[PDB]
Amino acid sequence: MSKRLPPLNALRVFDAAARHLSFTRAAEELFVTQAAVSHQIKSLEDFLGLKLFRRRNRSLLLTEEGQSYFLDIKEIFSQLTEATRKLQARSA
DNA sequence: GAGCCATTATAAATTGTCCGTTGAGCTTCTACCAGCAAATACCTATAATGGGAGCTGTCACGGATGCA
Repeated sequence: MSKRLPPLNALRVFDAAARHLSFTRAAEELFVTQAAVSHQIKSLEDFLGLKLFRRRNRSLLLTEEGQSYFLDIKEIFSQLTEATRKLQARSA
């Protein structure tokens, strides 16, 4: 069974969506456009089947459907960036 | 009312493709001395001096053939 992992892009914008509280401001930190955020939520939804946020006026709140899947994203990028540091540091 | 999340299109990116090289290691093909097996030559000095070798066991016409 081929292990269909989540896309390499939807995960990082998902962490900055909660911190920045705004989707437009979530794109300036990742030097991308705001339209790229909505492109990747659907592809990752194929595995989840749960909606990631609940709409609020001029605000972004947390829903339990996507909340379970927040807790298994923020540690992936932490260690891989650490991983980049280790080879780079030992190379020097 | 204006900000911000679903839609639509495209090409830049992006990752898995067709083509080649190569040191090395494994599987053939060849040959050639060793060496033993095999093959081939040569010599033997008491004396020895003419077989048939089993016939063939018989039909029996014709047409020549060669003599006398």
